[PDB]
Amino acid sequence: NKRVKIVATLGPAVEIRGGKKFGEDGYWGEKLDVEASAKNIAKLIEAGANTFRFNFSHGDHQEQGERMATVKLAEKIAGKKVGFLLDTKGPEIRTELFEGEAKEYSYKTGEKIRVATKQGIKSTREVIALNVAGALDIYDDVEVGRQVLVDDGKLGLRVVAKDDATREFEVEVENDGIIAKQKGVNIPNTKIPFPALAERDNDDIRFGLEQGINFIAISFVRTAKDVNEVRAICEETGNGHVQLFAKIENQQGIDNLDEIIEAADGIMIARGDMGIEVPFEMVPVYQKMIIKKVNAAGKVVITATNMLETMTEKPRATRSEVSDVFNAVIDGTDATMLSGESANGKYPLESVTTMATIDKNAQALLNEYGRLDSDSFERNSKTEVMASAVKDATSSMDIKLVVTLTKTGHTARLISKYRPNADILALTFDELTERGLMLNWGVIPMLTDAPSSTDDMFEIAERKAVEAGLVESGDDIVIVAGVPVGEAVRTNTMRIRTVR
Amino acid sequence: NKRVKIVATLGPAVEIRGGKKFGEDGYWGEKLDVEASAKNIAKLIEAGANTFRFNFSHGDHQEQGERMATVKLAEKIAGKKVGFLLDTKGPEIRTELFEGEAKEYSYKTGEKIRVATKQGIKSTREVIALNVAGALDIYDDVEVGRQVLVDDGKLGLRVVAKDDATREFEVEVENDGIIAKQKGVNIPNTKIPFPALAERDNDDIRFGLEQGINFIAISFVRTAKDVNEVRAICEETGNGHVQLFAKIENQQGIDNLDEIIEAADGIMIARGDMGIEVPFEMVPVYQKMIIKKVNAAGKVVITATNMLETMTEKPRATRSEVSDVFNAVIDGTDATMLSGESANGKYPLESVTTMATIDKNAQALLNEYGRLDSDSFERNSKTEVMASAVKDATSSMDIKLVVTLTKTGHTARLISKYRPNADILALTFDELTERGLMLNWGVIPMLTDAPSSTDDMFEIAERKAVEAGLVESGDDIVIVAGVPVGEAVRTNTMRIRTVR
Amino acid sequence: MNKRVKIVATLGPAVEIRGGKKFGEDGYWGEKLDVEASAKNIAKLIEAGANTFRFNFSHGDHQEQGERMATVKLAEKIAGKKVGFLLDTKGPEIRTELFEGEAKEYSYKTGEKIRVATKQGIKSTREVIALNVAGALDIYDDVEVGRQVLVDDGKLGLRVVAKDDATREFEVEVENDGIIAKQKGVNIPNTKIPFPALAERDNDDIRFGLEQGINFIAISFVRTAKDVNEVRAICEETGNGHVQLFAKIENQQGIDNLDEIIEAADGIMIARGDMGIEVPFEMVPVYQKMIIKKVNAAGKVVITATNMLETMTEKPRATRSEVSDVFNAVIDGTDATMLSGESANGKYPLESVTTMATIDKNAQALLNEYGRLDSDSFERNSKTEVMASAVKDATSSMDIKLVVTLTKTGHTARLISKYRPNADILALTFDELTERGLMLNWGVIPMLTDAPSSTDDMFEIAERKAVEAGLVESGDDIVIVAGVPVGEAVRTNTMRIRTVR
Amino acid sequence: MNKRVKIVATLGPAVEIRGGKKFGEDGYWGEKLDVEASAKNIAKLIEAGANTFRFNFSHGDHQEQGERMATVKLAEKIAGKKVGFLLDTKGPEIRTELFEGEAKEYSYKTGEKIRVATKQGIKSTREVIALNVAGALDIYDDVEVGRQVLVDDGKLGLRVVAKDDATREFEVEVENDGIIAKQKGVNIPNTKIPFPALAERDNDDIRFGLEQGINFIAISFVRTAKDVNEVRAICEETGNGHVQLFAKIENQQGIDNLDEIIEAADGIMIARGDMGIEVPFEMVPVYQKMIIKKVNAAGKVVITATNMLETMTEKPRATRSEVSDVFNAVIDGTDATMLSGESANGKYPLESVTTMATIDKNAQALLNEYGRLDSDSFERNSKTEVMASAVKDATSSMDIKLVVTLTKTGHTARLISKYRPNADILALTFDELTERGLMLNWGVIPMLTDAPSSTDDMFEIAERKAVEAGLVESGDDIVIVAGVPVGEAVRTNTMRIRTVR
Ligand SMILES: O=P(O)(O)OC[C@H]1O[C@](O)(COP(=O)(O)O)[C@@H](O)[C@@H]1O
Ligand SMILES: O=C([O-])C(=O)[O-]
Ligand SMILES: O=C([O-])C(=O)[O-]
Ligand SMILES: O=C([O-])C(=O)[O-]
Ligand SMILES: O=C([O-])C(=O)[O-]
Ligand SMILES: [Mg+2]
Ligand SMILES: [Mg+2]
Repeated sequence: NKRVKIVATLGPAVEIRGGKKFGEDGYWGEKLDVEASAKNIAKLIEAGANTFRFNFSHGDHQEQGERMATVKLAEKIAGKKVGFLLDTKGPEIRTELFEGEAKEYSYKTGEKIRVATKQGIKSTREVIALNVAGALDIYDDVEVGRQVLVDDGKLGLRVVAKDDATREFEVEVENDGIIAKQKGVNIPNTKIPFPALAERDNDDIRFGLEQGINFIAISFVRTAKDVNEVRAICEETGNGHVQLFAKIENQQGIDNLDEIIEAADGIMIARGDMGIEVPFEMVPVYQKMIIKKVNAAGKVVITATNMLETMTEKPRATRSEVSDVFNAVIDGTDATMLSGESANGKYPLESVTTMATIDKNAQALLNEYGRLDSDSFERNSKTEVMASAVKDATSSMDIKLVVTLTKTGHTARLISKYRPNADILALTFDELTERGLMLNWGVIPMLTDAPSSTDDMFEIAERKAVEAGLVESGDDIVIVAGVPVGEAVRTNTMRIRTVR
Repeated sequence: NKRVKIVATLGPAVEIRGGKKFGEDGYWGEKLDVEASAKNIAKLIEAGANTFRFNFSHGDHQEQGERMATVKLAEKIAGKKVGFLLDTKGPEIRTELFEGEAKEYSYKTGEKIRVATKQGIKSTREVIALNVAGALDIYDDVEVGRQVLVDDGKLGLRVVAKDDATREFEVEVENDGIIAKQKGVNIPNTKIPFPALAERDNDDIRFGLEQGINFIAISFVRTAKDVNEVRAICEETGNGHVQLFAKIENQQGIDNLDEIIEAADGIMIARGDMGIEVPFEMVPVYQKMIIKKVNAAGKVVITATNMLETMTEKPRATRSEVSDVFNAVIDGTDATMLSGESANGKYPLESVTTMATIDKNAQALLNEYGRLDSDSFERNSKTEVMASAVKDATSSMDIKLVVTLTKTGHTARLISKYRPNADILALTFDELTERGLMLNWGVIPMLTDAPSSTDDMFEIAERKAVEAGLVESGDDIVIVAGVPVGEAVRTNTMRIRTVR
Repeated sequence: MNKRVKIVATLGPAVEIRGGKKFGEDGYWGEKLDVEASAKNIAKLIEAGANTFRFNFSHGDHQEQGERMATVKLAEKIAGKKVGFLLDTKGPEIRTELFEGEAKEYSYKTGEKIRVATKQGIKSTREVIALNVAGALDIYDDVEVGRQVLVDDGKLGLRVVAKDDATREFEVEVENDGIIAKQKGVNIPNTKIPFPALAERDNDDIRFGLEQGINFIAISFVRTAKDVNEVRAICEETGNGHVQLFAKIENQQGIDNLDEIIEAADGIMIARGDMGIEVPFEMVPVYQKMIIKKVNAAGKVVITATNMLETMTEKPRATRSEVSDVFNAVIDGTDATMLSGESANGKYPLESVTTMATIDKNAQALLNEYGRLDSDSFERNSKTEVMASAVKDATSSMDIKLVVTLTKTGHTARLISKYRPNADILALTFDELTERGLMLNWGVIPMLTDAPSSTDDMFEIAERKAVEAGLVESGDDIVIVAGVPVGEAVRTNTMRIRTVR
Repeated sequence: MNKRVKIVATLGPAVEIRGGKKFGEDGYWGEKLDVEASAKNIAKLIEAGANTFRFNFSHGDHQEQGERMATVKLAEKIAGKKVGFLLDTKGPEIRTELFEGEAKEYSYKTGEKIRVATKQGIKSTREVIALNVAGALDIYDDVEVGRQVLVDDGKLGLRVVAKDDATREFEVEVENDGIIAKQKGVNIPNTKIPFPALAERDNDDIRFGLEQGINFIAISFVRTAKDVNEVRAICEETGNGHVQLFAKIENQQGIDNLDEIIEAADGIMIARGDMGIEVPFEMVPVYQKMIIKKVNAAGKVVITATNMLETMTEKPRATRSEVSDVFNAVIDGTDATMLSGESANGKYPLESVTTMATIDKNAQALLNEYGRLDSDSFERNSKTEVMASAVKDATSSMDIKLVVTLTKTGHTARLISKYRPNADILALTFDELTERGLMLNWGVIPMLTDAPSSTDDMFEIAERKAVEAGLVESGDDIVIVAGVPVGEAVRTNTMRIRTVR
């Protein structure tokens, strides 16, 4: 069973529209064929995607809502639930549209063209327009000799001058390639004072909150305030169950990492922007340190971006991509992510299968090479003392499965944190807790009836483990619970049981 | 609470006879005053003696039986039970009696006198007679240039010749001192073929077995056969509950240590004879190795002899004696022993108090200096997996007490083996199991009613812990049990509970 | 900060100026090689931290290889820095043939139906791809219907759907969009092609490279120790016993025989391209970490190769997965990282070396916190190795700027580099072959000096050479090792802790 | 097998022949000292492995101490082996006075009622025990009814049951059977007697010992660093700056001030006799293990003292608890073990040294499995210490028979001994004071050689001296350290691994 969780970004790549697969003739012209689209998504779920990411940097509310509805059907086709993660636009910058029939342009090194700060206009081959977050004027934030990078740094522009008359940057193209709509723009070493939380994000979140989501990934978290602002909307709408993963993708994020970890439910290591906003060679340092610190706090860490990039276009990943996924698992990540690979490319299913195969192989080598060390943790509560004793039992003998009966998931989270040498079946009593545990390392969430004071929870643990196919006659399992139901304050009991 | 157990050898020193304390006028003339004697022994028990040793090398069956009866009353005065250990005479050699009014003689270096092998005779100042085990003739086992040592090596005799006409050794006294009745005699490097089990021992054991004992310490164990021979008598008389501690006190013992450990319930490190029979400087090597190997086998190790020797005559031990007791605890001994100190000297109570004080102080330093390492053990059974998880819980947080509900003591023994940072209250259901656990490190045995299938054993654990004074409101305890009673095959459950 | 992790850069047309024309400008191939301008490009890769150039004999002919090696010799004079020369053999491999009309390549679409010829000694057309099989073997009876023929490190899959006995051709379906170029690696998993012990082509390539002057041979598709021994025999026979053999592990037989291969070789190149097609792709990170640990424990060189900065063939910045792979290869314990297409065939060869150098330099500073190699586990099996252990201890006890070894053959420098001290290793040696021969050992800065006389102060020399190299300044503490005295010492026998004046 | 753990033996009458009479034969005291025959006895204790003799100034007068030191100087010439000379001061202590009629002692029974005088300058009778109080202090107002007066390391307890203001005498009850002898330690726990900073008696004893020629002073009852500094000032003032100070820790103030005492001293003597009465007896093993670890971490000497083989005062074999205590002191990390009554006052002084030597030699072979000291934890705070660490590493990497240090002051030998290498340390030094001054450092075999000239081969000398000492034979590997070259080197800067010819 795959212990490392997969976040798969959804998009047009899986969506059959009017009988036409993605990238064909008048595709964006046809309307979405829900049942067929849903069968594709079901196939991602069966292949090991544990959560779908809906990126609010691409698509009106209508595209998102319909995609979100397609997954709901997909869960019913697959007969398996997934988490629903919403990724915010956040304080970012993109490339608007081009005048005439143009979608892009060919540029050459030493070529001198223009970038506009004038918000809400159009792009010309000699005048690229910047769509900024909340239409801010960045003209007085950017100095000559700064770099404007387009399509995740795929194309660089050197600010060689500034025209006060038009509020335009004069830029010399540094290398050859593509300029595109809603295509990221980084201007590193730039103190643009974006809001603690833009309105468009406020709006996107409430929309997502009303559709039903489990997780919010908050782009460009700079300070705890950015997390707390989103917490506020979550508690206010009565969605206090929603978990916030701070996306660390700049120096301010890294500088305030400790305070961001405390306010958040987890960290998405957003290496795309991080490797432009900070020295690319420091990203692997920050990755390892962030995984260690988030695991130490009992929270969720997702490693993101370029993990199987090549499988956008090809059926097999490069040796560096297989290495990167493998090493994320060894570093101790709870989850690995696909973006364009699953959302936008020709092999989304294959991307998920491939990531699953790598993650499953790497998990077999965590004993030998794993970087996380649970022996170093302070056990700060009686539930955590029990998670430690569970890890000990799984080290002392061959344990097929750990079962926790968990009201809110707290026990499953502390067991996960300790990385036992076993899968963790988390028996919970509502769908929100079940979906909320789907990014925790090793945790297999399962809905069951809330136990009565006359029920045998150890018999329920065994029978639900047998039903789910996770154990058979003669297997040894560790079950934890709060006994007796409705007298116990917390998980207080551990039972070693041989399956009948 | 004292975790290191004390074996106190009983003898005349505590026994008021006819109103006369030990060593006074016509003392051995008066007859034993049981109730007063029993009040003295009760005082040893309250001071921390956990088991009384009855040494069958001194005293007819009548002396032993009456002493054993005095302890039974002592337990009732003290309101605390102790174990009853019988120490066999074994394949040894002693010094008979002297012709005329003599009890001893003064000798000088270079002096040439005689030793007799002729069994069952009398001693003269020029002719010391050897009382041998089962009256064997050792004349053809001992070569010229061998050493005959008397009173635990306190006095040495060099065999300078052999007189065939009388079967006597001609010996030159090596140093000045005491020759005495039933006073040990070692002849190291001597292959005397004593029986696998002498008749006198066979008889002593059956006598002890009929009085009611928990433990047999078998002097001069050479091979597993010596243990198995005693096992046979124990099973045959329906006393299969009795535990056998092999006394390792010669090279053959050390050579077959692994096979002796397997057949035995434990090892008494009998340093008195061991330090004459093997190089004295090797005894501390063998002590540490034997403690490690016996702990690894889940069995009991007692360290014996000269531990507080000086307190035979003085109210305060030497700095080397305090060091020796302290270091036995750090090495990982389950128990420390007094012989002459409690049996024969002027300060038996003070000897017990002193050993208790040292043992209690040393226990506080086992985390820092302790030699035993439970992390290195293979967990070879599900009860042992649980003993490991208990040790983990006691390492992760402050645990006042571990409670085991144990039918035969097996769970208490495996918890003890792991040396948790807590006292171990062992709730058992018969006196034989209760007394049988009294030499296991950290174990506080307590008799209670066998639980019914409708009882709450976690409530019974808490209430018996509160009754015994070991815990109060707010303390955290770890309780293990086989649940449910009469369905569980073994200890299968661990509960962390805060006392009400 | 000196870069301790070594870089192998593959050379090809990408650095080469032809008639004033840069790589992939029109008529480029029309023009003659501008040697001086090409040597000037190559000098920049030496300055950016390429320690050894790779000459892949799977591509081009003797004339192109020989001219390229001569251009590098000029580049060393322009840079004032020497580099190693590494020859990469074809091995028991399959490559695509040249095409008729010297077309370089063709694009194919999923579902396209084409043929693969088995007849040796012919050229490909777009519709009939011909194979150069090592030993000129006929593979027709070795490949069944249903086998996959993969082209260029598995970039393009071809499914065998039928066999024509008349022409001994395979009828194949293109499984994915991509390119068949000339001289591209061809894999056919789960076949047993009886390749010869040593191909005649390999015998000739190695002998031609030995003639030009090389320091290293990377032997492709090492299956057993006999593949290493066959090349060793040629190096010894031609009086090139100083040439080091790196076995390329890139199939299951190589993995199966790793122990005897490491014993017979001077090092291992982890050839991940072929390895990740010949074995399960997800096993390659397991084999990588394990090979680095075993080769370092044997006191030998390990090179991690292929796809390390792949995206930089076309773009000026690498992907996050690529920077991760380079950084993790350093943490794993690699002596060296390698560039293939990035430096041979790409738009950014200089920037590829500069980027790798930057990642390698950053990763070395985290070896204390994260490094996998554990020198405390090693048996010190000789007195030089005991001294290597003591040097490591001295660099752990205090801030040592530099270790200096006066080394005749490089043995002391290899044993110090094995222990991965927390310092640069200045290897003072007395001949250029030993000097170039150390350029892929972790942390080693090889430098030529005069063999010291029995009346020289080797400790004074060590300090002066270090100061002249700009490695140390007054107040720096250095550790120096030497066999003292010269002419009496059997080995490195002396360690001196010295403060620079 | 060389004994690495050092032995201090206290000398007294037990080795001394008087008019052909051995110790405790009649009229023994009647006769004059047979110097040659006494020196011959003492030579046997040197041969059995006593590295330093202790001269306890609490017992006897200057004349007896001076004669005894002269007898030892003769013993060294007879044995052909040098030993250290250690003076033990009285300190701020109480001792029983001499008795009238020069009776040596009296026996008392539990319940016997006697008196203790506070008036200074008088002799004891059996019924009125007089005290020699350091500083000739009047202690009458310092001791309340209910205090315990303990005699001879707590062997005999006296309960104070009343006070007679007329005579300023204590009325006391004997609590247990035993002996009050002349010049015996007296403890009175939970009193605060204002002893002087340095007693005039101590000033005179130290100055008399410095005149005879000593290497070490063990300062009794060190309370603070000022007690060490007061003695240091006298050693420096008299031109005896080479004399080493071992602070005796034997009360709670000493334990409280341990850090500043270790800083000020050259070493610690763990004086367990007084310590185990002035603090809870059951704390002494805790303080012992902790003092050994702190003194070894400071690069200094620790001596474990008192009751180590107590039973061998009267008997030829020690108890099992006594052999355990010696063995465990070695495992704890002690540089040295000590004999008091066993060697000074007993029937078996030679056998006591032989027995300790045997236990010490056996225990050193188990330091690898059980040793408490951990040199991996230490900061290497100087370049000599870095070299000491590297020597240890070399003795862990391979079988080293011997470490040889050419040491002017012994500093390199102390730093090597601190790291407890798995080898004997041959310290080649150029003066007898340095030589005797190293005789209590763990593992150090001090040996006098000629200061080497700037043209000598110090590595050839090291090997020859080692071979002449019979420590090594051809084929043995040795590690040698030196400051090279002589006259230029600021410190030990060179390590050589060398195979004996
Ligand atoms: O778990 P293990 O070591 O196999 O032991 C199982 C045995 O121990 C017992 O559980 C006894 O344990 P207790 O005496 O502590 O109750 C037996 O019933 C059982 O057969
Ligand atoms: O935002 C992201 O997902 C990134 O930059 O990786
Ligand atoms: O037999 C004993 O008890 C001994 O020798 O210690
Ligand atoms: O040959 C190579 O370098 C490979 O396959 O990676
Ligand atoms: O003074 C001493 O040596 C002691 O008290 O142990
Ligand atoms: Mg290859
Ligand atoms: Mg003292």
